[PDB]
Amino acid sequence: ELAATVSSQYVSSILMAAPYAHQPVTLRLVGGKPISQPYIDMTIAMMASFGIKVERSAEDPNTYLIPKGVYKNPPEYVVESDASSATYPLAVAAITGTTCTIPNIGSESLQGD
Repeated sequence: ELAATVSSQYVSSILMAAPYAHQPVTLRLVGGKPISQPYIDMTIAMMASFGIKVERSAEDPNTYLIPKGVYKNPPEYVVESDASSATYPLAVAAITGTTCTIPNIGSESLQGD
């Protein structure tokens, strides 16, 4: 268990190394909607891309049910461009009435920005 008001770096580092624990991990977050929720979602979806599906509990959304295994490495993994930095060239296209494409940020993007 952890505090809901935990730093995003701590909770996500545990998540990455949870599958390599001696037995299945159950990560609980005490409190409300945690401050690190977008980074939790990011880490889980990435873990999913590496062949390990973390599941939300029925009881509450702030307990995550983590498996025990080894990451299935994909042949190719594309890292998204910084979504904040991405706003500037998109804004240029918006303000000038021209077009601009960002070929790695899509609708399934992990970033809030």
